[PDB]
Amino acid sequence: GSMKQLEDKVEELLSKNYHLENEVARLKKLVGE
Amino acid sequence: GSMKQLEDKVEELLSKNYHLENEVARLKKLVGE
Repeated sequence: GSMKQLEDKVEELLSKNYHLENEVARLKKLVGE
Repeated sequence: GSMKQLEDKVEELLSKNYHLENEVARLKKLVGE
């Protein structure tokens, strides 16, 4: 298999930026108080 | 073609989380002063 790895890979980075975007939102409060 | 789209897709989200991680670093200064 090969395309299956891509499908699992894109979902992984989808998860990366998803959780990472949550991090930006956490600093938002650290800036806002 | 199909796998070519995946290759361009993963690089896109790679770019997404890359630039997004740069955003977290910008708020770091907004928290640090």
